[PDB]
Amino acid sequence: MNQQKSLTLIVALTTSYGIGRSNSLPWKLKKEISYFKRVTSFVPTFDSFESMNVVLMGRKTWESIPLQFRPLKGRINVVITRNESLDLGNGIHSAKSLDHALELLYRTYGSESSVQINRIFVIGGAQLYKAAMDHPKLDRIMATIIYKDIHCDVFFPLKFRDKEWSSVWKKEKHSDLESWVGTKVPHGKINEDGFDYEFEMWTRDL
Ligand SMILES: NC(=O)C1=CN([C@@H]2O[C@H](COP(=O)(O)OP(=O)(O)OC[C@H]3O[C@@H](n4cnc5c(N)ncnc54)[C@H](OP(=O)(O)O)[C@@H]3O)[C@@H](O)[C@H]2O)C=CC1
Ligand SMILES: CN(Cc1coc2nc(N)nc(N)c12)c1ccc(C(=O)N[C@@H](CCC(=O)O)C(=O)O)cc1
Repeated sequence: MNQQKSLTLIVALTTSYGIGRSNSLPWKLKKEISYFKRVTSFVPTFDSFESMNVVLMGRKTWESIPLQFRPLKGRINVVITRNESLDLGNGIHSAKSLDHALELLYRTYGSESSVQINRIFVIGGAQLYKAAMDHPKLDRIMATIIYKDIHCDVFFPLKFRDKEWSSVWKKEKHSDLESWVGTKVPHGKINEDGFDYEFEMWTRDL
């Protein structure tokens, strides 16, 4: 009872691995955020009945979610926090680490629940990305790449797209991405108020 399913990571990072700035998102990518929403909510219709996805985030990302958009709707949220004094949420779990999170869900959401889980996502930030990257169940990176050098204070832990990791991490066909995400997605670059971006799916053999 601990690790059964895979772990998917999802990020928006610039060519230089910058993922944030001043504990915040230094860019307004409203359709980028719809991809996000889209991706993280998607459950196959036949399963659309009992099944839900799980979004894992570090304490800081949680604070970065507008009160308006918290918890993420249609998804099980789990905030990773050691410094859990008292989390504040009506069915918004608090795990002390990534594997603890994973046995809480497995514990709290099994056969005896009218609520199941399909997919689990690590939706950030930096430190949580780090531990996701070392976890033996992480095999897929749903990354959005912005072709703009935006000054970021926090960087993505592993340079997964670079040549040094090019024997592990492979970028899948646009086809594979869409199928996985179940719905069609923009191919090529998407310009949205200044930044040039694009969607990619990286996969690794566990
Ligand atoms: N591009 C993107 O998709 C995203 C970018 N970001 C950016 O990342 C930055 C925040 O990064 P980061 O500072 O790392 O924040 P995180 O959101 O990862 O918060 C880290 C905090 O969360 C808890 N935590 C995280 N990992 C662990 C672990 N392995 N064990 C225990 N507790 C853990 C701890 O909380 P405690 O203090 O309780 O120990 C730790 O201080 C901001 O710039 C944010 O905007 C964030 C999300 C998505
Ligand atoms: C800081 N993070 C991470 C984040 C933003 O964009 C990303 N894009 C990717 N690819 N991965 C990520 N992890 C993120 C987030 C911040 C806010 C929301 C958020 O509010 N989404 C709400 C808001 C709804 C809306 O704005 O439309 C939702 O319901 O999905 C999500 C993530």
